[PDB]
Amino acid sequence: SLYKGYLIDLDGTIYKGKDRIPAGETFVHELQKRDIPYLFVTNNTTRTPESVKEMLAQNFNIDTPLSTVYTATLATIDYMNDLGLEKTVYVVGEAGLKEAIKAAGYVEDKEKPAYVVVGLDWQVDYEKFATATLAIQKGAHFIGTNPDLNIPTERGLLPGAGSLITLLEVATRVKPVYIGKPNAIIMDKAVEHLGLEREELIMVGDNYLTDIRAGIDNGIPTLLVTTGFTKAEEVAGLPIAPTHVVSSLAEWDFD
Ligand SMILES: [Mg+2]
Repeated sequence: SLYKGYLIDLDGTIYKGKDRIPAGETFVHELQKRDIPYLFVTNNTTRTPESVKEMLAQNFNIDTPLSTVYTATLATIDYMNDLGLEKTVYVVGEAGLKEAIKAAGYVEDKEKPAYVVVGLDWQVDYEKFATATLAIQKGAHFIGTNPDLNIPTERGLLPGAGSLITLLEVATRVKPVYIGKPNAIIMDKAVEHLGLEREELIMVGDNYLTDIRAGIDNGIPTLLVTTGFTKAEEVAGLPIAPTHVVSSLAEWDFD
């Protein structure tokens, strides 16, 4: 076990949509049995950290602490607090995202906010986009929670946060600061959470462009499970290959 810590993706890796992935569950159990420090890191902001925990326990037999569920939302609020601009903001996204933003020191300002935070909003519409545009044009710090252009639902690959964010980008001509995988911002705060050296850490995911590249671009060993986005047929043909590749997490052990 050259790896002391584990950064784990959720959708497509530990489970698939509303479906189970028994192996992924067993994998988490081993990590728990074996006393190994792990951290779940997801880009999805439409579900709060505590809501994840709930889902995991009631749907995928995983009983995990709250501190082990790192969402792109946490990394975004951390970032905002780090930058320290005045605490005014305009948000496009789901209630959870907004609830936390204001739960921190940020009050909503529709005209001249210091920050404009954009995440996936299942009910985004024109008015919200126009409000966001004007705010960003007037100089607000444009933040995109996660780059994902698509989000898999039990309905297909619908528009993800990235697409909504891109619309505001080409409408304000202002490039946003992406928080989620595979950006350094969330990964730094994640490596910091486990407080372990990237050398002895490994990121596990099903998506090359987000999970895998999250390690490559940030110097962190990677494990790719072709149970989700990146299909096995394409494992050979990727830019920088993943440290380890596997068709199922049941092919991983001690050393
Ligand atoms: Mg995924």
